[PDB]
Amino acid sequence: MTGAVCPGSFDPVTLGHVDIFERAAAQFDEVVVAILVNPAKTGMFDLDERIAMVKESTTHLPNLRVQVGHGLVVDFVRSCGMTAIVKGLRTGTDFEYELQMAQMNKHIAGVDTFFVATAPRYSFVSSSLAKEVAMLGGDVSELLPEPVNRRLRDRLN
Amino acid sequence: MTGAVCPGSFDPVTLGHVDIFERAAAQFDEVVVAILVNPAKTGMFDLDERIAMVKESTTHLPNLRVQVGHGLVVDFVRSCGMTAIVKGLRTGTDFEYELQMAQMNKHIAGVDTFFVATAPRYSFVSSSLAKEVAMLGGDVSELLPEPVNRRLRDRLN
Amino acid sequence: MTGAVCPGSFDPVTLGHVDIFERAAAQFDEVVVAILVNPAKTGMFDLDERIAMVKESTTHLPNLRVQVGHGLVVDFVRSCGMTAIVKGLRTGTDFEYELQMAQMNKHIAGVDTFFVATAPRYSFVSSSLAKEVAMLGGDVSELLPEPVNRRLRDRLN
Amino acid sequence: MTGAVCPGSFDPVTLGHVDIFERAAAQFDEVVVAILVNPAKTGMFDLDERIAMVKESTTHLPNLRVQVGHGLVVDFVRSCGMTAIVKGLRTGTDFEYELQMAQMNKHIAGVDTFFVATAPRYSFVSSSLAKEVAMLGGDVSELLPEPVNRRLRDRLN
Amino acid sequence: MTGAVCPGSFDPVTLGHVDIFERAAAQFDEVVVAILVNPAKTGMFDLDERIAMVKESTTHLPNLRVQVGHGLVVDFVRSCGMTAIVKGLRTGTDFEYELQMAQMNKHIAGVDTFFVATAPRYSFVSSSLAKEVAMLGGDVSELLPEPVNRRLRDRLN
Amino acid sequence: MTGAVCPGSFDPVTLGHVDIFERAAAQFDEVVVAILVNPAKTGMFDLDERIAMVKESTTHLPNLRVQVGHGLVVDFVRSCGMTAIVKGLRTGTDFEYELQMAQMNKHIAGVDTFFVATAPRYSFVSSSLAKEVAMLGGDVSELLPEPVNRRLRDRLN
Repeated sequence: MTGAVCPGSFDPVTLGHVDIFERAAAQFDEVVVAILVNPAKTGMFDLDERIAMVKESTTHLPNLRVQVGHGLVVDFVRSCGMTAIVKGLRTGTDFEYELQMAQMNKHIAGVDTFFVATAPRYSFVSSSLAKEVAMLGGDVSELLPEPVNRRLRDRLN
Repeated sequence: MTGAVCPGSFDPVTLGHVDIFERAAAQFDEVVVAILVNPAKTGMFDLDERIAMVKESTTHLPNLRVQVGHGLVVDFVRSCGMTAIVKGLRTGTDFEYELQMAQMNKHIAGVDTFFVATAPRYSFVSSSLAKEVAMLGGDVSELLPEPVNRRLRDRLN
Repeated sequence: MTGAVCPGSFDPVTLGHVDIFERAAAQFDEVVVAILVNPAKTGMFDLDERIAMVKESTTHLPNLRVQVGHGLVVDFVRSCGMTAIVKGLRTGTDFEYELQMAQMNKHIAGVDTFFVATAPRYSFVSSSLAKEVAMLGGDVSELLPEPVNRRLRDRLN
Repeated sequence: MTGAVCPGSFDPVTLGHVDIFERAAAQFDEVVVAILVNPAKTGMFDLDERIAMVKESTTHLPNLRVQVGHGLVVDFVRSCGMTAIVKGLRTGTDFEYELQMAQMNKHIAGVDTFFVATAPRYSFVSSSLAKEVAMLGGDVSELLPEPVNRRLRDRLN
Repeated sequence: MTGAVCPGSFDPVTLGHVDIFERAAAQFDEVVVAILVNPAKTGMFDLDERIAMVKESTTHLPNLRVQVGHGLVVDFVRSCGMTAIVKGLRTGTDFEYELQMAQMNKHIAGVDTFFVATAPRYSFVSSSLAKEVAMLGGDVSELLPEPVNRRLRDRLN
Repeated sequence: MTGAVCPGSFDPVTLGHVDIFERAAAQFDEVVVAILVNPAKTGMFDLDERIAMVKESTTHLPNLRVQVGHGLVVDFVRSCGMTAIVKGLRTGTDFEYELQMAQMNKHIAGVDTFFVATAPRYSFVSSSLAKEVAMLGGDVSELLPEPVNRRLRDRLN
């Protein structure tokens, strides 16, 4: 009956993301994780890998499903039969830009956006910083799900 | 099944508040508006009046109910059988303090807080500023529900 | 006697921009809209089109003129015989960077910068977001002047 | 023809304030400094003293006048025959609250608010902090006009 | 040779404070915790209790000492023979005000202020919020040192 | 015994940077300025020039040394035998991103980051803005050390 979409590029999914997925799943009947296609083909992990990593990291959430997103997030949301987006806040989130998009999204499609602060212990990880630190030899394994750590280790090896 | 609490002093409720109530009511099975008791007895409208104003302003939301809150918001939330708080963001919201409380609330009770930006047209009204402007002769009637405007006019007359 | 410059790339001009033009025109004897040349040739609309769109959108402001800007904004301002820049604030404005530039501009040329918040209804449109939403099929026509909507429709068709 | 109001409590006026007065005076035909009456009678300097200090500190600005303000700033502004307020930004300014008031002021009276960053050297002085530091023995004389320093010294002696 | 002062009211000291004390103690030869006297006599714990709680919570830091502060922080710092203040940042810190004071402190006494972010797990506790939550029955014992928890329990009992 | 690292690209070093170097040098036994290698080869000044400019600008600080940094800042810091990073704050600093990195750096290496506000007069210069203004003909010589001004003049001539 109720449903939320959690959109992002998830390249790769972090435990900050999983924290938000868990909170959405506890508060909405259904959650869809929408993985957005990388535009100018510039990510670390390809689409199939990103899907697998999210799936493997959310087996404990039976009301959550993973789908590839295309086009405007709001079009995806309304195609899911939902009218809510749930987005996490962390240290370094461009909140003003998130607010601009939220207001635009409301304006064009009537879709609401609910923001929720990620757990403090996961509040400083982002996909980009995690990748950059890992590529330079740093240990971010406590900030990422094990399905991601396995793949990250493989690529770096 | 799902439920959110919208806590505040609502002295008086504004159309910014009503906007948030509407969005919560559209996304959760049940919404409880929790009116917090004024501590050192310093408000404009007494408790009965604040309750009436919220009730009269939300007759179009059948899954919403109004209750007086006492003690920690999280205790109230869990007594409602819920684990979510929904709070609006407007211009002038002390967001950093809201974030601090959200993290504390999560820590002590496991209760999640979802923030949602109020509609732009209602983004600059707050109970305090509305009262201050009205007391000095300014017209804020477009920013408040008619049940509030009626009472505000009476008190000022 | 008094004069302000409103600089930007205006690719394309939005109703947020027009709101600021109107306020500048009401408060200064003369307003010059300075359209800055796109550096690495990467915009949607070419210079002639951007000029036309601003002109066509400001026919109701007889003390406003449109000019192409080159080089430092402050050099342009002082060449106009003015010493004031007027810039709008919206949701998503990089205000800290605007402040840095304002202080630098004051330092190098003695030119003052006055910031003014755009109307709430136009506070979430930006040229970039408007283009991105339009390219993906979203309706932003309420946020742009009709001379822009006409051209945007043509390019998308 | 053009005119701006610079409202505040000016208890006492600082060189940050004078910087803003100077910029307003350079960009508008007329400037009115509106000294707001202290509500619950809690300031350091009484109204006559605040007026004198502003007057004595602005003798070099012949298009500026000082007046006592009463009621809503916007009512004062429109009574001056103006529709613009000019406010300074410094370190510690509650900008979000200033923005809320600006949007409210626009809404109720159509009055525009222009914000301008104070000079870096005067960006950390405020009336409150200056008083608090002076009362505890600190030298803030470089941050205040000499007419204020004279009076501050007298009161502390 | 090197020395930093950590000033505050510490009513009571939290584990966020202790985190900052630890980092200061690791980076400076000597650290002085300066407990500021409560002005209008409005705290929860009296001076002797606040001193005891800080002392009892920092026995593992032999280069740290606790002293009562009086007057301007910068006067205290320079009386300690130091020229550095170390202050923690947490969620809800009024950073703009901290920056204003830092710039003022530099201006009047040449004293530098170094800010350091508290550990994420302790980033949402503040003395005020901890007291307010405890008074309303909430468990904040994981966020405060045991010497504080002992005293807090006693007062609440 | 105590030591801090001041990392950056310093392309070129500004007086804002030198201000921070001076404060670090006054508060720590040793300071290392770590010049990070430009990734995709895109700077104005090459590595040898950046080193020379920092050296020539810090001859008055005998406890400061300049080194080329490689890899994670925290790896460099710990290789210096230190556990502190000192970073300046100016107008336009992406503080939220600096905070994210600080928390990540603490997490992966136990290294503390101390932030210190640059002097107001140097608070609006950044390497990027200085270069952009200089390339367009503006005079930024008061914001940069003379060793930089000499080289900047040569390149522009």
